[PDB]
Amino acid sequence: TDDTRATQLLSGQTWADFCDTLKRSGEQILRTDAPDDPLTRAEGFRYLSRLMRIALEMHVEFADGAWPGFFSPSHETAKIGADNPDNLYQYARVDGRCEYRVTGRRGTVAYLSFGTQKGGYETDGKMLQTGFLDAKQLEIAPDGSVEIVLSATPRAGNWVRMEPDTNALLVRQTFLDRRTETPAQLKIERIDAQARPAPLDPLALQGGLMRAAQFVEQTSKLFADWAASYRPHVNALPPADQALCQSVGGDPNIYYYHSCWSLAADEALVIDVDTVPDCDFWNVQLNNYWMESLDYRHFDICVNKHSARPNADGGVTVIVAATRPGSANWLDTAGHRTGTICWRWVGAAQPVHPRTRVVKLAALKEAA
Amino acid sequence: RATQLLSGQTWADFCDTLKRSGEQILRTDAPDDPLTRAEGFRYLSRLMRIALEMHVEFADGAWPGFFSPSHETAKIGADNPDNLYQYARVDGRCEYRVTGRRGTVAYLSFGTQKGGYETDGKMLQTGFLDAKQLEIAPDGSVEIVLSATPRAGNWVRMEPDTNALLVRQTFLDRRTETPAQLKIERIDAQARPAPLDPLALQGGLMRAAQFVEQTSKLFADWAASYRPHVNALPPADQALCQSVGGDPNIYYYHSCWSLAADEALVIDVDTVPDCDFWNVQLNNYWMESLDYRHFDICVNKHSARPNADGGVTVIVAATRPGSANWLDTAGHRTGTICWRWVGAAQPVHPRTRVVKLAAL
Ligand code: NA
Ligand code: NA
Ligand code: NA
Repeated sequence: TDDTRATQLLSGQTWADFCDTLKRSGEQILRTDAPDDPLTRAEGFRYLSRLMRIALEMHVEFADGAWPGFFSPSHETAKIGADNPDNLYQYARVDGRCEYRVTGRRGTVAYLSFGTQKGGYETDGKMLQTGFLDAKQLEIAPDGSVEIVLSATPRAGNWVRMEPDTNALLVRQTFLDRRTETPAQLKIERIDAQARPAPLDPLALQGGLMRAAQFVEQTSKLFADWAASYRPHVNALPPADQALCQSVGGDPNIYYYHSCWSLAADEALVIDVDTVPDCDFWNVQLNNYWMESLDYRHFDICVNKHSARPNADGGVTVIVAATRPGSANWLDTAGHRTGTICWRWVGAAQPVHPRTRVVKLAALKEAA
Repeated sequence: RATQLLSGQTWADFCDTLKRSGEQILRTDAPDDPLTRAEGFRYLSRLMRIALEMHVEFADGAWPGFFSPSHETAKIGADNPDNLYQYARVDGRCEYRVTGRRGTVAYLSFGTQKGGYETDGKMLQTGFLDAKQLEIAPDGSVEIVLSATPRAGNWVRMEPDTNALLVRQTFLDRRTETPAQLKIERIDAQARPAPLDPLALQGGLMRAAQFVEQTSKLFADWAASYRPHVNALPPADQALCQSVGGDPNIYYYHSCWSLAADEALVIDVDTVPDCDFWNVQLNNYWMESLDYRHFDICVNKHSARPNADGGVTVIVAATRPGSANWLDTAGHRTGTICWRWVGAAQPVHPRTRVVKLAAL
């Protein structure tokens, strides 16, 4: 009951259960179907602590549907599910039975999308989408401001649909080049003026802590299941199950490729697309086994439409290796013997499927 | 080789140390009202978020970066709501440049510290520089050098044992003062960072866990020590406040408070001493400021309305008392309170009295 849940919180039982669920999440790192090289293993436990931090903002600090606020569910030091390094992610908990206004300045970032989601990794292992809005339907006011309404009730203007079970808004700002693009500056509020928040309720905290702990276990399990499923096509980059990518919170404009890779120090993975389709954005990123992008603050581990130089015939080649071969487009393996990799077409009517092959890195340096 | 980490033992010990920290909330010398109790467990989770940034994510002295060690949703040791705090891990054997825009915020201080709560329960200071001595370039930019080797210009001292830089930007008026925009880098830059070292993560996770346990224990020890003078506001032991990472320009008062719904705490200073800044804030028992995003729980030199004789009155109460300066108890029956004189040659000691809210 609710009485027991509140009693367990006040007594410290919930805190014990919270920490023990965190502890049990270590088994997702120790799984025998995951690589056990020291780097991957060490990064896996850091990954768990990173999921923790995200989980607590998600389910404890920014979980009041009467008082929504944005936080970042993936960024430079906390990462989930092939986090797009070219994205500013913003997430707010909402209540699908209420109505919300998202306001602020549009900025100059060219790609901007708004998804409402329900469930959650901690609940159903999913982030099923309930509504969506991007530039195709967005109306920008003359003054450069943004006015967006989230509601289960149809509204005029920039309306993003919710269902009663909707519980999150996930914003993607996708940068061609963060140095020259300005992010949209968005705030979220409840439409009807809210009285000051009530004091922290033991029952609500009991639920937030357990959801946070279960988020760590389920999210790590979810994407570890994905990474292990890629082993049969290691070092290739086949198209992903698109409906599955959407069901875990993907953006419906995006066509995904996910795989795992494995390279010795003297090997390189050569990725080729013969043509580049008409699209709004594309990129490819290198990840560790836990599907965290590698550390793009310090390594070149993502190449996109803005930074990838095409070949003479219009194709694009991208090389995964320990050092750059000549002036080719390059993904730095950054000390990793193995990891995962993600390619995105955004807004492509006809995706073009990359081919891959493994060669000796010396063969590319001599030839280039 | 990091045997404990690679096997999962460190992760288990990390979680089990976190679990035992719940005893700092359940201590019988701490209040057991449900609000204080529930906030205590959220507080532990907030401490863990700070601890992981401090000891896991931003703990490489070769690749320093600022993060916030107290903000709107994670708070330590009577966090000043009028502060923008920034913290970076550094290595006292190396040299660092802090650059960026000075902005117009009048109070800006830089402290270098050693040890840490997770280690000795302390944050002893090793160097200090504030805005009064700083030299700003023509383009409004500022350059500050941290080093154990004496330097000309804007030099902040370090010792070999120095491991942290703590920046305070203290705002009189956030509407008219602009924050400094600062970044930190190591001067003798080397090759791109190495991949994660399992040994360093092994140490970082255990320090993060011990940070949660020692930090909550430390300030719960402080809060319980105030019980003999509940609802008074005596001067604190200043050297003790400095030893846990205080700013040496600051004279602190710490206490606990306890009020029924129909009671108010009336605080008075007969005069306001000449100073650069002063404020008073209302906290919960865990010495987190109350939620100033939605409640008026801090009054400072710029926003306090004075009395006619130049003195100031501040009232802690559940409902607004007339037009007096007000600290909102925000549903709390008990908590802690902190008063600051910053840069006052002669502190003036507030007096307190408990009255029925009807009298105001
Ligand atoms: Na992703
Ligand atoms: Na403080
Ligand atoms: Na602040």
